[PDB]
Amino acid sequence: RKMAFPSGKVEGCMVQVTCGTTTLNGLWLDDVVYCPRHVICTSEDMLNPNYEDLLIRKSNHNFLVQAGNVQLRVIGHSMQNCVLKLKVDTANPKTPKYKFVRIQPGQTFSVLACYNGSPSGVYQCAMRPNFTIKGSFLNGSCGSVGFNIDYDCVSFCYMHHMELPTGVHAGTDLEGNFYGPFFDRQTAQAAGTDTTITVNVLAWLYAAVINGDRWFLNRFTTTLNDFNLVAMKYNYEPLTQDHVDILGPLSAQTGIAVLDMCASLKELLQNGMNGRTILGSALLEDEFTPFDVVRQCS
Amino acid sequence: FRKMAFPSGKVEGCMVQVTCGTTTLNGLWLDDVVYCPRHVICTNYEDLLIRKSNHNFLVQAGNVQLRVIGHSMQNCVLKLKVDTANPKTPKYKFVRIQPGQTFSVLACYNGSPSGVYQCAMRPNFTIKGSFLNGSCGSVGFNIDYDCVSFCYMHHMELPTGVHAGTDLEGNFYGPFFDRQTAQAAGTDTTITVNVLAWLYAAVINGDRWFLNRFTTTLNDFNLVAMKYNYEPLTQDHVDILGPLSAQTGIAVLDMCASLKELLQNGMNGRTILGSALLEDEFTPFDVVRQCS
Ligand SMILES: COc1cccc2[nH]c(C(=O)N[C@@H](CC(C)C)C(=O)N[C@@H](C[C@@H]3CCNC3=O)C(=O)COP(=O)(O)O)cc12
Ligand SMILES: COc1cccc2[nH]c(C(=O)N[C@@H](CC(C)C)C(=O)N[C@@H](C[C@@H]3CCNC3=O)C(=O)COP(=O)(O)O)cc12
Repeated sequence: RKMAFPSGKVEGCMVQVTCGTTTLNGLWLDDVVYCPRHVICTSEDMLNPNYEDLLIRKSNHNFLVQAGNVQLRVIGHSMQNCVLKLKVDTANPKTPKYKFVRIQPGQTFSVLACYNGSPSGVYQCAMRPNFTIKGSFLNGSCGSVGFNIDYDCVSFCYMHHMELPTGVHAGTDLEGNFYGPFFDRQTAQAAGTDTTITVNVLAWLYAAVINGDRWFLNRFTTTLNDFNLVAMKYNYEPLTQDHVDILGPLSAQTGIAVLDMCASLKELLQNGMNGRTILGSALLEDEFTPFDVVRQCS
Repeated sequence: FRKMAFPSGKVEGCMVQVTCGTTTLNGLWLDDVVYCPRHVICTNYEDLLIRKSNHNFLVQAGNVQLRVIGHSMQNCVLKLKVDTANPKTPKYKFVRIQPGQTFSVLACYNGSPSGVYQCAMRPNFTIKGSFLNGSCGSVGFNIDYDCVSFCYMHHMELPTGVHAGTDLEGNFYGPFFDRQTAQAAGTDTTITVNVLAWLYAAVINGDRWFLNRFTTTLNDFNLVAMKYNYEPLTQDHVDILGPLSAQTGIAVLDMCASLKELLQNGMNGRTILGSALLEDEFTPFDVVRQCS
C-alpha cells in the first residue's frame, strides 16, 4: 500500500494566517509560524509581485494568526526566500522534535492537506524528477506541509504553493526555496519533461524478489555508466552513487547485487514484460523508495 | 485525485499496548476502558477469561502503566477497565460499516502508530490492507466534524493475504473466527457504485477518454455487471451518484454505458487517473469530499 505517516504530530502545528482577505495555512513550531509569503499579496499585484516592496508596507499588526479561533499575537516578521516567518508571543506546546530538510527527486513524504488551518486528509507523495508532485490540493491548501517521521523526529520537507496547468503541484522546502524551476506568482508555468524514478523501480523489483516473484532475474551484470546511458534512452533517470548506496540494504537482504538488478531492469526495458506481471501488475511502480519497501516488511 | 486517509491524530492518542503473558498487541483507550482483541489471553474463550485476574493484564500507554481494575468480554473483543481516564479521548462512536464503504486504518505495532491508509470493506467482508505481525488491535475509522466513528479492529490475515477483523462490539465482518486456522473468504466482487464514482472523479479531473455517446437501462447494465462479477447497482446507488452527475452533466445511466464498454472492450493499455485497472475503493462521498 501507499502508506502515510501518522499525522498527529503535524496536526498540532497547523494554524491559519490571514493578511487582508487572504487566508492560508501556517506551521507553528516553537514561537515562529511559517507560511507562504504570497499571503501578503493583493489580487492586482500577483502577476509579478515585488515581495520586498510589498512586505515593507506591512507591519506586525497586519497579520492575523489563529490556532482555531484563538489569535496568536505576532511580534516579528521576516521573509526567507518564498516563506514568511511570523514570530509569535507563544511557544507551541505541541511542537515535536523536528528538522527542516530538502529532499531529492524520488524521495517520498506524507502530505497533510489543510484548509483554513484545519487538517483534511493525509496521503503519500513522491517528488518527481521534474520537481512536481502528483498531489490532491484545492483552493485554500497553500501552506500545507509534507513530512517524514523518523523515531518521533518530524522532518519537514515541503510547503505547498502551486498547481501547474497540467494538474500537478509545486512547492518549496521550509527555507522557502522552490523545488524545481518555479516561482510564486500567478502565472502558468511548465515543468520539465518527467522521467521514471529508476532507483524506486529497482526497490520495487527487490520487493518482488523478497516476496518470491523473481522470474525477471537474469544472468548478466552491467557497469553503472553503461546502465545510465541505456536508462536515459528509455526516459529512466540515471543513477547516482547515493541511489546505489540506499539500495544496499535490499541488495544484502536478497543477495542480488545492485548492478545485477540493474542488468535485470535493463532487460525489462529492452524486451518489455511480455504479458507477465511483477507483484501482480503489468506496470512497473516508481513511487516506492527503498525505505518504503523495507518499512512495508518491518 | 488520490487515495486520502483521515488525519490520524485523534486516534493516535488512544493507542496503547496490551500484554498478557508472552502475548502482546494493540488496544484502543477511550475514557477509562481499553478495547483489544480477546485472543491476547491465549498462549474456549469464556473458560480462559474466567481463569485470568486483573493483574494478568499489562497495559502501557507510552511509558506509563495503567492499572487494570476490571475486565469483561464482548464477542471477540476484550474490555479492560483501567483506573485512568484517557484525557485525549475524542468524541467518538462505534459503528458497523456496510460492504463497499471506506475507512482509514491506523496500523500500529507495540502500541505505537506506524502508518495510515484508506481501506474499503470488500463485498466478501475482507479488507485489502497492509498488516504485519503485531498489528492486531489496530483500528479503522472515519472522521466527521471532529467525531471519530470507529468501525474496525484488526484480527487476522487470510492465506490469500487479505485481512479480517471485527467491529468494536467484537463481531467479525464476514464468516471468520478468531482461531489460528487457515480460512478462505467467499468469492469477492467489484463495488460497482464506487467504480462509477471514480469515473466521475476522472471527469472532474479532466479525463474523458472513456465516455461514449451511448446510454443503457438499469437492468441491462446490471445483466452485464453481474456477468463480470460486479455488484448490482440499485436505484439508491443511482440517487447517491446524483451530485456527481449534476456536477459533470453526465447522466448516471450514461456513465453506466461507459463502464459497460470498458468491461467488454477493456482499457486497451490506456489509463484512468494513472490506473490500468478499474478502481472500486472510492465511495461517492469520498469523491465529493476530495474534489470539492
Ligand atoms: C494564470 O495563472 C495561472 C495559470 C495556470 C495555472 C496556474 N496555477 C496557479 C497557482 O497555483 N497559483 C498559486 C498562487 C501563487 C501566488 C503561487 C495558487 O493558487 N495556490 C493555491 C493552491 C492551488 C489552487 C488550486 N490547487 C492548488 O494547488 C493556494 O493555496 C494559494 O492560493 P489560495 O489563496 O488558497 O486560493 C496560477 C496559475
Ligand atoms: C494455521 O493458522 C493459519 C493458517 C493460515 C493463515 C493464518 N492466518 C492466521 C492469523 O491471522 N492469526 C491471527 C491470530 C488469530 C488468533 C486471530 C494473527 O496472527 N493476527 C495477527 C495479525 C496478522 C499477522 C500477520 N499479518 C496480520 O494481519 C495479530 O496481530 C495477532 O498476532 P501477533 O501476536 O501480533 O503475532 C492464522 C493462520
